[PDB]
Amino acid sequence: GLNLNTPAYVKNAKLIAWVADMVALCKPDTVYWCDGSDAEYQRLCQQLVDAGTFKKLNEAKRPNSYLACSDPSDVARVEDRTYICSAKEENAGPTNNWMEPSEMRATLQPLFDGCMRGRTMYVVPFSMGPLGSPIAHIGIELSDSPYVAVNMKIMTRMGKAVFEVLGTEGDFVPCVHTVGAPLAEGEQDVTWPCNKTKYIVHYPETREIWSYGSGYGGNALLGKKCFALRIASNMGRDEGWLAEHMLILGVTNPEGKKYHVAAAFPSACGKTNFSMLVPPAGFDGWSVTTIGDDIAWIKPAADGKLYAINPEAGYFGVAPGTNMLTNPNCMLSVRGNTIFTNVALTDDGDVWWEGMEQDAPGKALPDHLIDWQGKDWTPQIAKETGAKAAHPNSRFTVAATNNPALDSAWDDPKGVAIDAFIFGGRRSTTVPLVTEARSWVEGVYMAATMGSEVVRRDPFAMLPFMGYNMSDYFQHWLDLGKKLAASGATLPKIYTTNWFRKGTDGKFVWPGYGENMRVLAWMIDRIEGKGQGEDHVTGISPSYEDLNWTGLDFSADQFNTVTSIDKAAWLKELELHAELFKQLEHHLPKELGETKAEIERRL
Ligand SMILES: [Mn+2]
Repeated sequence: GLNLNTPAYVKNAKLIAWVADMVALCKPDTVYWCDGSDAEYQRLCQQLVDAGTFKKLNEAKRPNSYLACSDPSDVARVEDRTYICSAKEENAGPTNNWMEPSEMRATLQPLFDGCMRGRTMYVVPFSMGPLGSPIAHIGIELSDSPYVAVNMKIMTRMGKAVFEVLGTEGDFVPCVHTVGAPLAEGEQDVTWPCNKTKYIVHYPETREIWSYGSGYGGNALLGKKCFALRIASNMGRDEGWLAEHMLILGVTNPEGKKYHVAAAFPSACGKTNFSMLVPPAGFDGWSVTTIGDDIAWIKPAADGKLYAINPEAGYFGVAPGTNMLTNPNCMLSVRGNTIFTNVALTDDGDVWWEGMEQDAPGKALPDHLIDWQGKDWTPQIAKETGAKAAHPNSRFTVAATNNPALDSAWDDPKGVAIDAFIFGGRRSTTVPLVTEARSWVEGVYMAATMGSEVVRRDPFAMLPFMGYNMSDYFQHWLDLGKKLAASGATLPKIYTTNWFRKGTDGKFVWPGYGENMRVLAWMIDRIEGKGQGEDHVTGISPSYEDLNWTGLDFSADQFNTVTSIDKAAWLKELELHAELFKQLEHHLPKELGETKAEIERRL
């Protein structure tokens, strides 16, 4: 313990032994255990400023906020370098990259050997989920990136409080991360260390996560995707719960009754926008509050209800496109205490990203910016070269509590009971504005066949994040629905939504954003037994008179444009579904084929 600079409050022999093994391998100059305190956060931020990784933003424009820009090779998750190394290839499935675990371990051994020379190893303890929640789990991330440490502080419950939960023998998800850039004696560092060679590896049987070469987002903040979705989905398959790529919101109606919805979108900002939706005119008595905007851990309880927690403590959101029109709650969240990554820098020390011009007088672009590559940027350079000031995948990192619409139960260890699931997508035709599934199986089918416009399929929005065979995951969901039904409780309703039906002129007809409240309210009306609708091939959809249009000029003709179901359109759709089910043929539940046949027979 002393050889690792181990704090006296760490009483977990298995943890210390593992850290010792990883220290012997990675050979850091020093070891620092993060306590998660505000003072530590401030010290690390100043160190990032001194290193040039952070620029501190103008305190008058964005208090206690920082801007980091990354190496152009290291700007996003690299799915081609992400591996599920289950013992058997079939347990990775056709949606994951696989390698024999022994071969990958022998591949990573020489990369991690001495990877942290000349650097500090940060021991980052964290809880995914409220501390001590029965739905929460602990991870430890070893990282040589102080950027990882400060972002993990915001994104997780991080620090010394974790060891109270862990105790002397509690288990944890072991995570090891290196930027893959050992420093020699006298060698000068760079502002964004990284390696052109990257590996993001998961060993499900042992819950291990190994990440080499990237300092960025989902590759390096190992709680968010690697733990919260890939490892956790395996744990949930074994222990009877779900780890989903879903926002969680609470919605209260004028009577005061509160419902909770979990929703998966294939979009970059769809969940964040929907999860912080501000009710438009005509809904003065409604409230929408955010439990989470990205990850949901959902555990059935004895009462036949599904209880979801958000396992994260902050938002790691895509910045471009965010403004007061599309997402004012998000804009308000990032007014301060935020870490921005790869957005642009203004001449007065503020940040900017494509889309903020919607809030500016005359919708005017700034005259000059420093773009995420450190290059001069002007509207003329953009207009003539297409250069973006902010990277398309640029991010804000901010505490959940900065969101003014944060739900008061966001940190409740019991979670919230899910009344409905929503599965979205982008479809110019075919898919109506909103459809309610007639049965659990038909809802799983909707989730399994989610697509975005050619139409790319993203079942459950989990295509990059499934921890095991996607088909077995389908079966997990079906088996869950059987158990819930057997409790006699009311099942969560399952909806499909599509904000992006196009007209004859090729333009979107549904205004979206806040107006999506009119669709969400129909779901609540349905849950309460007051909502009406007509039945069609794929499910039940509202008629024009079943939605509240107060405060929105939207005609029955426009409504028909975004809700019309065409026999020929869906005949083509099912052909696309068949191709998907061919890729996922292994262990594909028969209920999916039976559901497709029923849609065919009904057509
Ligand atoms: Mn996500």
